Amino acid sequence: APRSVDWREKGYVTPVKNQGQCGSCWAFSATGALEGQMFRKTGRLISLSEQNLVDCSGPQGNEGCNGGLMDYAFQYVQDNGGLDSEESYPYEATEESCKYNPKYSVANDTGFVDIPKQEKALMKAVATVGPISVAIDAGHESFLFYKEGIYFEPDCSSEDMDHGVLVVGYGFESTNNKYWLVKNSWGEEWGMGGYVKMAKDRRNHCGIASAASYPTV
Ligand SMILES: *C(=[N-])c1nc(N2CCOCC2)nc(N(Cc2cnccn2)C2CCCC2)n1
Repeated sequence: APRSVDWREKGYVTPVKNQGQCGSCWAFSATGALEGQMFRKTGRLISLSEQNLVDCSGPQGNEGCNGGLMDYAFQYVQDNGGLDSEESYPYEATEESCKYNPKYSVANDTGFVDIPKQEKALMKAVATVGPISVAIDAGHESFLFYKEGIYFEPDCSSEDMDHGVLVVGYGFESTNNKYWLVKNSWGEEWGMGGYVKMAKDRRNHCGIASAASYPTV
């Protein structure tokens, strides 16, 4: 694994999105991972529809704005045989009837990989695959009102995750304090342009390696 990685610079990552007042972070984490994998497959970066996932992936166990999981989203795309573009199926921030139309499918997957629950394994995955879906303990106001710098919350749990986000890289700063570069779905005004630097190799801080996965294509 290289000492740092940033898949934004290689064209794998769409702009930061905003889930609004809906428990759909899992859909944004899953679309971000599949956007990366489709880009590596095809060389085309196409924003994918979280609304398609929120409306349609109930059979796989998702609950719309009442939560869900990225692996359930990857399973839906496999079962469905496709996923629409964000342009064809824009985000509404409420669960509505399923409107998937295969004519506008721009992505597919063949299942998913669950990464071993270790930050070394996560680093190898990020370096060899692309952006990776992860779950973190985001349930402290220090995270809600994060602005900049390496996020380190002594009270964070490595087992009690409550938010899904996307690891787009890792690196270190000199101020060797290491971090994961994490894309959130709270809009560009949160954090650093919508990103957070999460402490890396600090005893699986906030559980970032505990439920990491990505779709196969
Ligand atoms: C992301 N917006 C989000 N939202 C929720 N909820 C809780 C259910 O009501 C809606 C808001 N949950 C999650 N979860 C799933 C979760 C949360 N806490 C306990 C167990 N699962 C995250 C999705 C990836 C793993 C955690 N996210």
